[PDB]
Amino acid sequence: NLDIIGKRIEKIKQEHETSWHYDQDHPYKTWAYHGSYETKQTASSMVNGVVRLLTKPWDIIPMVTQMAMTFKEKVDTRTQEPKEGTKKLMKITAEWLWKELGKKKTPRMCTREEFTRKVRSNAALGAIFNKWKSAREAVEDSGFWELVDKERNLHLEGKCETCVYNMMSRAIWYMWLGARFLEFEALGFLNEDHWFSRENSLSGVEGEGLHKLGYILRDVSKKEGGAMYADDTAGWDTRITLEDLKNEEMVTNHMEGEHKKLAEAIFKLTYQNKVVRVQRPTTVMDIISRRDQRGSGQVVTYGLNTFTNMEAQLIRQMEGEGVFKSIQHLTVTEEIAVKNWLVRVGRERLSRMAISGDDCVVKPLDDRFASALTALNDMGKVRKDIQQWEPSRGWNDWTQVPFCSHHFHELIMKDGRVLVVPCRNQDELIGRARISQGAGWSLRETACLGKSYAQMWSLMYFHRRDLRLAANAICSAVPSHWVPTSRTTATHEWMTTEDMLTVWNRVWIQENPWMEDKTPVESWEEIPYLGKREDQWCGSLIGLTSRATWAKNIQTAINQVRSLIGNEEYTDYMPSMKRFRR
Ligand SMILES: CC(C)N1CCN(C(=O)c2cccs2)CC1
Ligand SMILES: [Zn+2]
Ligand SMILES: [Zn+2]
Repeated sequence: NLDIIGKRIEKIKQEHETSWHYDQDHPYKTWAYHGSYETKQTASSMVNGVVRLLTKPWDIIPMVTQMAMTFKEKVDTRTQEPKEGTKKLMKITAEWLWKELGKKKTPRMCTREEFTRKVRSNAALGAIFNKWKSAREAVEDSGFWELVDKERNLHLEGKCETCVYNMMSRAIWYMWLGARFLEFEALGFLNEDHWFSRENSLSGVEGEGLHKLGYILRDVSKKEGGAMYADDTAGWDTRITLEDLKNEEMVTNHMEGEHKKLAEAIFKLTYQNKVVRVQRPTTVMDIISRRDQRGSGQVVTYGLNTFTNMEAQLIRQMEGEGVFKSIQHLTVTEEIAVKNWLVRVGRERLSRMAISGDDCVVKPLDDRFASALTALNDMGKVRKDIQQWEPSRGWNDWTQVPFCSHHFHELIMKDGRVLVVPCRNQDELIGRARISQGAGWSLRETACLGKSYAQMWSLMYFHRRDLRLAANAICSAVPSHWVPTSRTTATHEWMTTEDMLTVWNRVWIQENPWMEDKTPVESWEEIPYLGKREDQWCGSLIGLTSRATWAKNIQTAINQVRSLIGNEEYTDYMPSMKRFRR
């Protein structure tokens, strides 16, 4: 408690000495409350006019139009201390998992230089506005780095002054850039050096890409075993226990010198003790604390989520195989059994899973996994939308399994080669492309974001008739040489001015380890679609009058957008499709 957070608390109290008040009508039960002070402020979602003008039939589909309009009772919940047997299973598994992840990797500090280049090419390192305008500016001013230095020497003493969270099934905890640097310095290696790559972690998919995920699920399906299980957790970040945060901190056991102490301080002072400021309309800024739950940068959150999910799913697999009998208490011979299971089959059991942060697919040895619920419930990883003790409903066909908001189709090319393609409800794809984030967008920037969506569709969703047509229309309506843009940056091969057929060939043929025959595709007409009925099942408008008029008259929509943008160099991409090729 207050010895570790007090300094952070004391500092904030004094910047607002003409405001501090210990409110007695504060809503917090599970968060420790400290005080309040005076503020007054709030960013909603704008429509992309380039995409909307070129998707007119969807103007009357509520699933699309409703996406552009507009539970904090979950962050104010408490997770119970796991039983002693559960805690022993987690500590043993965590120790073993960090060793396996560390066998072919070296922990190392990330640098000012690496951090500087990141901010100058835009990731989403959730920072704040205020002393400097953007992150871009703060990074060149050596004053900033003196601020960073002061804090860094404080962390080496085992104390913290400025590492405070700012709140805003989505609650996002922004920190000041300096605190984000110190997090990146100590823990950025997990992401930067690909600790959760499939090659290194066996369960992970970090850096894999939406064109690989389907092939990976199909490889899991080839394993002997039962159904494929894909149970979502109800609010994963809110169910991270102090026991989880301590098993995550054991990565420091693999570190040395300065790095080890710097990483130790992030875990001790910012993760296992937290200070947060929250808006409240009744507008006072509330200063609250708690030890548990997930609040890190979104990128470190991804890696530690993947780690703890890998651990939880190996333990659920142990329970199904009867490796331990009760969570209440692990016997001595049960520890040697768990240890020997990990040594003997640990890597094989990791290869049975695909895990992306809080999202998982598991193909266990058999269906006893379905009713192996005691450790999973006791770790606080309670399944979403099923009763606590009801057995999991698994999937018999890898093509129906949900993963990373997608399902995957097996699609045979006219030449016999096999594509495993990503897919989701087409209303969701069109509805997202029609939305832009933030304000001050020029017409050119709006057009370049439309082009980014269009190129993603050509590359990932070419097999959907409506998206290949709309992608070609958007790429025809935006000047040929204008560069696709985005304000936050799965591998993004569509972010390029290269010809999309050349990128398709590189991604689906040349670089595709599941494709033996490397014969390049010479035209878009070689590249197949889903069956017509499968396309409709996944949300296609083919066979509607609205869609037929849209397709037939597409050049008129293209010309509307070209007239708005003005006299620029445009390419006609519609003759890449059979029906427009005269
Ligand atoms: C059974 C149902 C899915 N329909 C089959 C016939 N049909 C077409 O042939 C096409 C029209 C426009 C492009 S393809 C529309 C869809
Ligand atoms: Zn700090
Ligand atoms: Zn589909």
